[PDB]
Amino acid sequence: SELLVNTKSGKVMGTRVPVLSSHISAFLGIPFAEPPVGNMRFRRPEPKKPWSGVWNASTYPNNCQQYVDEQFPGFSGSEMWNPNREMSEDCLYLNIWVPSPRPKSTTVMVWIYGGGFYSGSSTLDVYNGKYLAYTEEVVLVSLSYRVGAFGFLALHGSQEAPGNVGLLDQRMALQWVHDNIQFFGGDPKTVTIFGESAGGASVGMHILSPGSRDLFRRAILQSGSPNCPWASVSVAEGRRRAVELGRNLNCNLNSDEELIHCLREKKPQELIDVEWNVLPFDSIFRFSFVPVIDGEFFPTSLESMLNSGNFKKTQILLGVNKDEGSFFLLYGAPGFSKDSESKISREDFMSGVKLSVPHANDLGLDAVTLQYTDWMDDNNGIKNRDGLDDIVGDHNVICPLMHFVNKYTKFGNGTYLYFFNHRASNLVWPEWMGVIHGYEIEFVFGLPLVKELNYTAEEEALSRRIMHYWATFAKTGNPNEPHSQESKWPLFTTKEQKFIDLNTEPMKVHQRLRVQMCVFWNQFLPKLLNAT
Amino acid sequence: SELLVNTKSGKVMGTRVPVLSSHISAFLGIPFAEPPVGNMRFRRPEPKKPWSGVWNASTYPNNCQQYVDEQFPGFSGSEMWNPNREMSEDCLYLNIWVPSPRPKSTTVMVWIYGGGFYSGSSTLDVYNGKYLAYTEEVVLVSLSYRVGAFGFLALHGSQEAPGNVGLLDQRMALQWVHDNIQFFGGDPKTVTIFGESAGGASVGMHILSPGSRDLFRRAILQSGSPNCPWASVSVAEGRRRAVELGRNLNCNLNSDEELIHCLREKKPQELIDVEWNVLPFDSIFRFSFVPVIDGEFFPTSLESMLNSGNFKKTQILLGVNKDEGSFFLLYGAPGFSKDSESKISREDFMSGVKLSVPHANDLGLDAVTLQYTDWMDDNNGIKNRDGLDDIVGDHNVICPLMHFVNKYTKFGNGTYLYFFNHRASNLVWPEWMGVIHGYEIEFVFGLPLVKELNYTAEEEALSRRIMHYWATFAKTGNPNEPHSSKWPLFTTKEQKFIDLNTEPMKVHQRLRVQMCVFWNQFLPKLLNAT
Ligand SMILES: COc1cc(CNC(=O)Cc2cn(CCNc3c4ccccc4nc4cc(Cl)ccc34)nn2)ccc1O
Ligand SMILES: COc1cc(CNC(=O)Cc2cn(CCNc3c4ccccc4nc4cc(Cl)ccc34)nn2)ccc1O
Ligand SMILES: *[C@@H]1O[C@H](CO)[C@@H](O)[C@H](O)[C@H]1NC(C)=O
Ligand SMILES: *[C@@H]1O[C@H](CO)[C@@H](O)[C@H](O)[C@H]1NC(C)=O
Ligand SMILES: *[C@@H]1O[C@H](CO)[C@@H](O)[C@H](O)[C@H]1NC(C)=O
Ligand SMILES: *[C@@H]1O[C@H](CO)[C@@H](O)[C@H](O)[C@H]1NC(C)=O
Ligand SMILES: *[C@@H]1O[C@H](CO)[C@@H](O)[C@H](O)[C@H]1NC(C)=O
Ligand SMILES: *[C@@H]1O[C@H](CO)[C@@H](O)[C@H](O)[C@H]1NC(C)=O
Ligand SMILES: [Cl-]
Ligand SMILES: [Cl-]
Ligand SMILES: [Cl-]
Ligand SMILES: [Cl-]
Ligand SMILES: [Cl-]
Repeated sequence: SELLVNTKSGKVMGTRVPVLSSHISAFLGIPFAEPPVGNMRFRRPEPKKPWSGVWNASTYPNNCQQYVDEQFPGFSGSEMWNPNREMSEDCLYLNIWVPSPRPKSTTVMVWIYGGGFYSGSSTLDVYNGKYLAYTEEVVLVSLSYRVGAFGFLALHGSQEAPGNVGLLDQRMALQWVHDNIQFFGGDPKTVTIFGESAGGASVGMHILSPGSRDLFRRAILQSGSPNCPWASVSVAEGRRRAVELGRNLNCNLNSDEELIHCLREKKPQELIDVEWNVLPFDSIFRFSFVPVIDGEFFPTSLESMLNSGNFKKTQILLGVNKDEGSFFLLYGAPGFSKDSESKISREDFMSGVKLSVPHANDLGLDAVTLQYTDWMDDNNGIKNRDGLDDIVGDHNVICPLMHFVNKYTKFGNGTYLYFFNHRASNLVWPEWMGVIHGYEIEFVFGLPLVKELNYTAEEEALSRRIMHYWATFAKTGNPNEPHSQESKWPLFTTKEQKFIDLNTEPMKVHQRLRVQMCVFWNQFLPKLLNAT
Repeated sequence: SELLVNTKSGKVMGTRVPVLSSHISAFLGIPFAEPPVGNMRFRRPEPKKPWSGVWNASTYPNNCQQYVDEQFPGFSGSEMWNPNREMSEDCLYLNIWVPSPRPKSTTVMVWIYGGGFYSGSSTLDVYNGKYLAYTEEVVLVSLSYRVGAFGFLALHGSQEAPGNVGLLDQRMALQWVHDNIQFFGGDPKTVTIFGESAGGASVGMHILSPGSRDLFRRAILQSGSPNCPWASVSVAEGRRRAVELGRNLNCNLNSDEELIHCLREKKPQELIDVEWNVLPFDSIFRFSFVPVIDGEFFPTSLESMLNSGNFKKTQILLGVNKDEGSFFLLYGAPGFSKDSESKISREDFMSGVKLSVPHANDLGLDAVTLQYTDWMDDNNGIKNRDGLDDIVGDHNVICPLMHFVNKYTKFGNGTYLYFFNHRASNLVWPEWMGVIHGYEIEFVFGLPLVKELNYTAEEEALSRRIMHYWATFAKTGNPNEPHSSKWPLFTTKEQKFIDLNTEPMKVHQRLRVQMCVFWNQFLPKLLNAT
């Protein structure tokens, strides 16, 4: 039976799903861990105990408990990122799309969703794996992991709330794929992990973490890298935020045990309602409960691991979007609105700079301002708007990724870098937001192939070449088919630093992605902030 | 009669000189101070005592004692700035060119030479006042002042070597003009002082100093301003350099009196031979003996005077050249040569910014480097060279002047700002040096009007335009003649300036505003913080 699969934890029964006038098999909502509920809240995950009978894997699972965005009620542009299933702490499930007929031993791709480590679901429409699995003949897995305080409350020293347990959730799903994907026609020796934003940082963190390295072959990182300023905190700061969470909930704070015991008695929504109150500053692109540099999942500082070559040496493919910052300014900074051009006054520019670089002293804010201000034309609201957009995306996404790219390439086995800069013809968000954080995902997952969604024919072709780059890289470590007639995406090298644009035009090769601003963010500003 | 003038100090006899197929009167080498020689070395100047008989004013005077540039022997481009008369400590003289026939009561312009406060002569070819006096019908005076240690050795608290005596030489010549120019056909109520480089800084210093302000009407500043980083030192640093000069010469250092007595025994060239040894850093565009912020000539810090409005409120006309830095790199920085395009390696670029900003810490040098480096093309030797050129000129001339112009305009009565960016067609220096520090002077003084010097016809028209702007401003406080395109007032809000070149005038705003925010606001804050 094509839909009946016996795994090491028991039998599962999938469902036959239509795709683009054909069909493939889907195994939805397979458990990979014990429910992390009750006295297991904040604890490392435990493997799912084997079950008798047949697991009905015909429907999507629950989503993990998380903040729900109600900024634009009814608006598809925001609501499509919210949970579309019931939320529950019982949420550690994965989904598998398998070509039909079942392949013998084919390439596997495992998707890790983003969402700032505080939101995200495996079940969103834009993460539907059926188009990529069918078009490129890959076995596509999407995992899940605890987000927010449930996944990343860190009281270092405690074994009840150690921190990083959402990362351990991801690892346990990777271990399940390693142990079971052969029963679905996948090769556990050819697993590519890919993810976007926090999922892209996560992918980088598994490259670094010794306990993860042997559970995958190579990696794709989209608009995120492990060294991003929002993607981790120190053990001291994670302790600070966890204690502040208890303080917001009238918890006994005398010891880790009773603080944890207090927090385990609260309903999930009680923690979520105060989650944002524990941040140290008014800020944008900052999130309360994130991975912690603990000495276990990460043996030393990320920078020292990067400098020494202490990471998995393989092939990577990674990149960024042109306007990573716009969504964060819309939600968090003065003068921005989705129903206007959002021309930014000089006063609102100054406010946004402080929100964008909250850890900076006054000298550091001056440096950022001078670097991004045209003093011949300082009251230009369009230049002010775009300058802030660039500040947010450069500081938080692009320049951290370029730092990772350059350190990794010194030891890795092949780097391919992209710059996604296509604005979708059917975008529901205003034109000033440009090429938004997250809006390459629908191209990676082949949604433009669905004629009902009203993408252009050029956008379908773009989606198809991106899916084929991604999958060919997954299968071989090279996005290019050698001996093909197509334009070749060149290796990124330390010396020449090449990358391509991804858009609907013929390929352009460039060098030194945003090198000028990234010298500022990666070398000058940190030296300034460390001055005294 | 026309050439025989009785002044308050005695009779002077000038000479009839040819100018452009005509003639005017020249009175050369008139003394305005007692010779500051012997025990008067380093002291404030004293008025020249009256003489009987007729002072022969037919010949240029001696030049003050100074370092002589021998980098390019026989090269006219460097030797034209060196002394062209015998050097002597007996050098406090001035020169006057008077239209013929003698006007009744006309506008006076007084030239103050530059040269880093360590060199300069009133007698150079490019300062010949006859073309400007004749063409614009003004009385043209050039003064002189002691340079180097002789003018600016500063041992504050001593009255024997107090500092700033070179500035007091300038003021005494202005006092002499105030008292006597009426006998030469000049109006002492309509005196414009103007100078370039250190002379431009000097002009600004006389605007600030209460003891100078009543001795002139208006001012012109060319490629220099009083707040320039090279233009003054603190009394502590001045004292340190004076003590180090004595140390270099095996002087007794126990007391001011003993040090000064030692330094007064040395021959002039003995002091000049060690002058540069007292600088605290390897550097370019830094000079050993310069004005001191003493509490007397300058009542408080320059910045506080500028902020409070404690200065002379009048009209000013001022500006800069496109490539102020190139001359200093040629003489002082690795990789530059007069005989090549001087493409600058990355290594020599780093050495250059260190020499250019000697007071900066490592973080400050990084900031300057980031501000001027194209990291898409960092091994471009042309971009590295031009970046270093901009650094030197922006830091040392352009941005200090813009800080001055913005502060002055808040209280003053009229500001006119120019940007001189014409490369002379007969320039003797290589192309990479561009529009060099000092090379607007020949246009201000009308040398393009001289056929044998082989300027183009367009360059003669430019010089005539510049001479008329300068003199009309001197006469009225406004460079424009009330009838025709206008040079607009620089205002705090609109910040307009004009280019000066052979092309029709264009108005711009915010001269090098991006780099001057860096030099005037961010870098000072960075260095004060780190
Ligand atoms: C600043 O401090 C505080 C902050 C808050 C509240 N902040 C906020 O909600 C910011 C926010 C976060 N998301 C997450 C929604 N999904 C996503 C995306 C998810 C994953 C990956 C890419 C995504 N790309 C999106 C692009 C657009 Cl265009 C819209 C939504 C996107 N939506 N908005 C409350 C209180 C505070 O004190
Ligand atoms: C910090 O200490 C140091 C500082 C420096 C940096 N100062 C120096 O270059 C000064 C200098 C002066 N002359 C001889 C002066 N004639 C002049 C000028 C005179 C007055 C006004 C403008 C002049 N425009 C000239 C242009 C050219 Cl092209 C050639 C000579 C010019 N030659 N050099 C170098 C080394 C150091 O150690
Ligand atoms: C599995 O669940 C699906 C979805 O409701 C249902 O249609 C199907 O009958 C179930 N299979 C069983 C009960 O064997
Ligand atoms: C990857 O490693 C193999 C094995 O040593 C080597 O032959 C190849 O050159 C490497 N490729 C890159 C791009 O480093
Ligand atoms: C897609 O375009 C069709 C044809 O114009 C239109 O009827 C439909 O409403 C569009 N669908 C969406 C989801 O925009
Ligand atoms: C003034 O000096 C010049 C040369 O030094 C001389 O020719 C002239 O006759 C002198 N005038 C006198 C001595 O009256
Ligand atoms: C100069 O001062 C006069 C007299 O007070 C005044 O009328 C005029 O506005 C001033 N001009 C400028 C440019 O400030
Ligand atoms: C000026 O031009 C004349 C005439 O062509 C020429 O003889 C002379 O050499 C030139 N002078 C200089 C100083 O170049
Ligand atoms: Cl479909
Ligand atoms: Cl390489
Ligand atoms: Cl002549
Ligand atoms: Cl040039
Ligand atoms: Cl004004």
